[PDB]
Amino acid sequence: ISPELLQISPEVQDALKNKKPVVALESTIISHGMPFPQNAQTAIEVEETIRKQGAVPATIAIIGGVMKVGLSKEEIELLGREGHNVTKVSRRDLPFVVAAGKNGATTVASTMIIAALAGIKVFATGGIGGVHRGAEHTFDISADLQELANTNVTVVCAGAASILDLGLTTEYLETFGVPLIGYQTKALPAFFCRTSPFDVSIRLDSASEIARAMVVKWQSGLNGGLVVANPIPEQFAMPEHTINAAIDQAVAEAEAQGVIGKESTPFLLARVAELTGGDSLKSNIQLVFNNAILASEIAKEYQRL
Amino acid sequence: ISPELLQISPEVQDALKNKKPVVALESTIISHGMPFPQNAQTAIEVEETIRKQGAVPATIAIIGGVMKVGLSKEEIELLGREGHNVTKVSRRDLPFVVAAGKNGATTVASTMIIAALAGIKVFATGGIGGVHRGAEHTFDISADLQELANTNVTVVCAGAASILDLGLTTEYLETFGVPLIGYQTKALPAFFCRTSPFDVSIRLDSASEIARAMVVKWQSGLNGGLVVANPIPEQFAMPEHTINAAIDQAVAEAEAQGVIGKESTPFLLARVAELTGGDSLKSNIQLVFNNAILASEIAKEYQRLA
Amino acid sequence: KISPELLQISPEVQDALKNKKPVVALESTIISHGMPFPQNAQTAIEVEETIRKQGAVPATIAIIGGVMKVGLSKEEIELLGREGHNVTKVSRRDLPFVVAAGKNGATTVASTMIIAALAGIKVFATGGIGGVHRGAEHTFDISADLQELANTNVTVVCAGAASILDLGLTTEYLETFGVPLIGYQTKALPAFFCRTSPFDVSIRLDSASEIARAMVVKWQSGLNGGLVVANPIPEQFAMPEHTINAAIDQAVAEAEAQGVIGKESTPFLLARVAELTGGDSLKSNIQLVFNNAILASEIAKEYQRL
Ligand SMILES: O=c1[nH]cc([C@@H]2O[C@H](COP(=O)(O)O)[C@@H](O)[C@H]2O)c(=O)[nH]1
Ligand SMILES: O=c1[nH]cc([C@@H]2O[C@H](COP(=O)(O)O)[C@@H](O)[C@H]2O)c(=O)[nH]1
Ligand SMILES: O=c1[nH]cc([C@@H]2O[C@H](COP(=O)(O)O)[C@@H](O)[C@H]2O)c(=O)[nH]1
Ligand SMILES: [Mn+2]
Ligand SMILES: [Mn+2]
Ligand SMILES: [Mn+2]
Repeated sequence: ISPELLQISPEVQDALKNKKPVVALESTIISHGMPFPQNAQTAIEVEETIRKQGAVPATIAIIGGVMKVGLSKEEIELLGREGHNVTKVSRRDLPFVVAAGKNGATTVASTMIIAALAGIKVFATGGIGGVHRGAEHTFDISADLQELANTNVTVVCAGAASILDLGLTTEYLETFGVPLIGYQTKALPAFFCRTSPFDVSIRLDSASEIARAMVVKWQSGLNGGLVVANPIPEQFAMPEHTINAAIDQAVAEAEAQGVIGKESTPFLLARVAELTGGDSLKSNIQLVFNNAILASEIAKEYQRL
Repeated sequence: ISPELLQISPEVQDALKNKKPVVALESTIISHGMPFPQNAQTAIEVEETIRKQGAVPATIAIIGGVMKVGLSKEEIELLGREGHNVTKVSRRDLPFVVAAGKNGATTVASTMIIAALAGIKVFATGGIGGVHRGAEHTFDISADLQELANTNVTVVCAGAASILDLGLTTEYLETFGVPLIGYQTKALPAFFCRTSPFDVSIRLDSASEIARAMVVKWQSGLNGGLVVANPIPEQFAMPEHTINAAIDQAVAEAEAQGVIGKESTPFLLARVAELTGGDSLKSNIQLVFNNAILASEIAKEYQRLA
Repeated sequence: KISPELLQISPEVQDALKNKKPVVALESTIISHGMPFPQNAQTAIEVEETIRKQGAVPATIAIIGGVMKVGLSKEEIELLGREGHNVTKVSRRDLPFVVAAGKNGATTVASTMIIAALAGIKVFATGGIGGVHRGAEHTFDISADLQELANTNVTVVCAGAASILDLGLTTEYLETFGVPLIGYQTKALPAFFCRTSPFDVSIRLDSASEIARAMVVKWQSGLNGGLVVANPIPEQFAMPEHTINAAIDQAVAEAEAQGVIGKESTPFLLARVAELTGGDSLKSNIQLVFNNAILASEIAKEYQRL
């Protein structure tokens, strides 16, 4: 509530009061999900994509201890340039970055929280956190899934990469009552891959259906979010053997180097990019754009209802 | 909630207005838990069982996109005849069946949600969903358990069959703060069987004690449901070895055949029925009636206090 | 507005809350099931006095004759101590039944957090929290304490937990559920008898003041749930690493061999470790409790200030 705690930029506030569609964006993908310059370049361009769809982007982050909804170009570039030097902020991290007046890059979890505080129901990203490979033994399970269990926001992603255990993730989502919606797909998108061995909970072929389902869900009091898994355009999909070989190697190296906890995902994405000579990153960028277009349509349709 | 979203039948409305005890019933048991004709026959008979006990049944389902509390005989017959062609609806499914104007059969989870929307505190079923065998590696855990964790409804069941991992299920219920009440039993009733190797969290010998505990729990702000595990009547209990052999075989076949997700429980129950020559189904019917009788008493004692 | 039949706050605690004086909650399972008599009672009363010396008001919580009591008389503390295992161990799933049945009960970290929250007390000192058990990846044995920390707004000051638990899995679980794990002046998670474990808290904070500010921001931002503050035992009282880990490993092996499960696990393990260390582990436990009460008092002061 307090302006000391939370600030929405004039553009976003205008859109909100005047009821234009707003699409939220996270910052961990910037600071920890991609290298500089590509991170900031992509963040700025995803905002522009949203605007060209006739919606209003709101990139969320913690700036100087303030939860910020909508960011300046300079702030986005700050997060990008600072990179790993900025705190990665999940639900358990959030109060401390705010209290200490520091900068932080918000994960899907923290971005969902802040968007919900701002009354934004639609959030685009590249991929969600989830159940990690070996989590049956390690218990390494993203707080993103608990946020999806509880917070009312639709998250548009490409599913997630096979760095995660996608099967266990689909089971987990069912247990916690979270819809996993395939956009024009029955198969659950694998991020770099358009398909995977696993299926979504329901296939929906239009943004309008998704928006209507959101309305029914929250009107009926079923709190929690919705995952929309949107397959990467075929043109930008990684070759399967290449990408799965790269992922399997990165996971092995992560194990050997003792990479654990919040350091896992940043480490893995960076290493896969390295092993594919940048191709995986270019794919990530395209899937982010695609997700922002779909998210724009969902937000439009939702505002209309 | 909009009339379009949620409709409570006049009988149930009057019952709630007039402070008469009401017992919710689910619909997944009808469409996916039992074959036709037995499915609709049982659903109608369980309603009558509740009325004979002096309570008012409310069967819950989604009909033409509307969440319905209390159903016509024709709607129940529909759910029974259509069977698997009706969508099985858990928490993650509910919004879409409603939005798309379709019919759906609600699981313990969805039925709890809807019952709670209507102010109904007592729900009779056959067996609850739970932790599946192998869940330590598959993560297959019923959304029913999360609903029990969070939604204010007492669910009367026979425990659950050993198609599930009952040990893991008892641990899960404890972690999530959910009472597992044995009605006149310390051993946890294993559906077809009156006992199992596992324990309920507390034994209570009267519906009155159960109702008192419900009132205290919710007046203390401890949100979430309660499981009442009620052993199948002695006449209908199945001999351990035959039934467990059938269950173990059905589980092994489901694993070999790659049966997963929401298809698992229906597959397992149908197969155990096939392997037992229909006996397991006859027992399932009887434990459902028994649960409706007890649930009727719990509802009566609960309404007495509230 | 909870009924006085269910919940009673002692006049001293009521006055403290009304006068904005810092209050520090204390649990009772540690008394009945966590320590032997007389040591359990003596420690409970002494820790109250510690808190008084630090300028705060202690509130020990328990269920007495069916009433959730916030603040306890010396006699009630002595009763719980003397009765020991005859007093019911009360977690979230137990709570409604001991209250409804008018019985005595000793409240775990989970129940104590619940009642503290009902009273509006934000700071709770204890010895160690429940958590993920060794083998929980197979057994699913995970303390309801962790779900209470996920959801209920109370800071719990502890020594971490002993290696009877799986501390690694516990740190993962806390992350998934959004619960801050604060090391007090330490990055490494304290292991109860041990100052340091081969694990890292989520954040190190060096002062009560920082902790209180974080509490304020967390709850004003609407992130409901608790915070764990893991405070290393003073060096003077720490147990020798090899001796204590040998004792713990033996106790765990014996518990598994004897089929000790569920709510009986932790009390059995702590008792056995105390036996195997000839009482030294208990003396350590007592000292870490006192240390935690001191830090908790400072956090309570700073919180009330803010
Ligand atoms: O392909 C990606 N997946 C996930 C992330 C980020 O990592 C977070 C998950 O991290 P963890 O589960 O450690 O909290 C996501 O919410 C998102 O911010 C990312 O940058 N790129
Ligand atoms: O003996 C039975 N157990 C469970 C069911 C149904 O199956 C649901 C659990 O399915 P799932 O875990 O797949 O959501 C229960 O809530 C109930 O509706 C049933 O029909 N028969
Ligand atoms: O060193 C200890 N750890 C934990 C306990 C008690 O055990 C409870 C956890 O037991 P369970 O997980 O079985 O609910 C804690 O909340 C606390 O009351 C204790 O006495 N001593
Ligand atoms: Mn993780
Ligand atoms: Mn399942
Ligand atoms: Mn346990």
